[PDB]
Amino acid sequence: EEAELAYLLGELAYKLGEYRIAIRAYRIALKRDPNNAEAWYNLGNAYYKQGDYDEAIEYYQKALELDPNNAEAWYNLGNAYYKQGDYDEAIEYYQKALELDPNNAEAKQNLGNAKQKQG
Amino acid sequence: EEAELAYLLGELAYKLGEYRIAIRAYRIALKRDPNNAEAWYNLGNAYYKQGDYDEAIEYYQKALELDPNNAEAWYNLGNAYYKQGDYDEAIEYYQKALELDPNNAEAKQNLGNAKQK
Amino acid sequence: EEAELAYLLGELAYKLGEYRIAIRAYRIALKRDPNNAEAWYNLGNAYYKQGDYDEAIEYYQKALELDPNNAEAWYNLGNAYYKQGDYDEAIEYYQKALELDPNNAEAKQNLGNAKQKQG
Repeated sequence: EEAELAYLLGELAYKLGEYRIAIRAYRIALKRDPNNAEAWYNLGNAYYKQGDYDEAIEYYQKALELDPNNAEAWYNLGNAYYKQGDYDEAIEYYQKALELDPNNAEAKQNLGNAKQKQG
Repeated sequence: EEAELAYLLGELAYKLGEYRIAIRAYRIALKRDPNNAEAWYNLGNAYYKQGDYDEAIEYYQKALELDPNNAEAWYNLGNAYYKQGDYDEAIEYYQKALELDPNNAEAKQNLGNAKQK
Repeated sequence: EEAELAYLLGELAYKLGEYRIAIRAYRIALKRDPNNAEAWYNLGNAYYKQGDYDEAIEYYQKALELDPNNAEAWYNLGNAYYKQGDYDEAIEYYQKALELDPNNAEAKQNLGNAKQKQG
């Protein structure tokens, strides 16, 4: 229904790089369905893509409280910490991402980058 | 009104090559308005664009039950059969398309291709 | 809520050059929220982009009754009259546009074009 339409609009907007429109659409989705883990996750991505890492972190966290079994969320949480030079936290979350999804090449590369920093 | 929004979102998604999103949106439109022939037709196109010809066929057929006088639907039904090498069926539907719309070149070209196979 | 969704869809469609979809979406938005000046304005732009200048004019006019302090709207109203050869009206609205936004060099150029077309 309308929340699903809002969600689809946000995804479409996101995929086309219209992050402000994605955010406004995901907000409508979340107003209607506040416990939608995937909407929080995607709102997080939209903020991430705009360089707003603190907001991304907050919404990734919210998504993971609702659904901790989202490997990609753990991974992006890692990235957002990495981009702020919080290498400890990035390492913790990349590792959690890999515990859930050992095949995430990207998380493995970034884990390695983060481990090499820190020092 | 919600059905129209769903439909517009599906068209937008389709036009931009986001077929999965188009399908999900058109399904919401059809849930609200199951007699919308153009939504069935477009759902068909979205599946066609993804290479899922059997599904495309099913939805083209549904669209044509609702609007049998719609030459473009007959034409796309033809194409979907053609892409699966069902040349007999493609010929029947291209011909039906042309019986309704003697112009539209494309169905005429494809009819010729199919007949040659 | 539905009005906002319709509006977001219209914006998204507009930004991507899908003007027919934008028009249909903005119509739904305005049906739900007829006092949205920015929706009237954008419906106007969508019709303008399609070459439907009489419709553009109608919706610009509506937008400006609701928000007269929108300089860019006065300017586009001017353009739409210009494209139909209503040079008097184009001149009046370009002038109004400049009274509100003296830095609109485009409106100044077009004002000059219109003044020339009419002798």
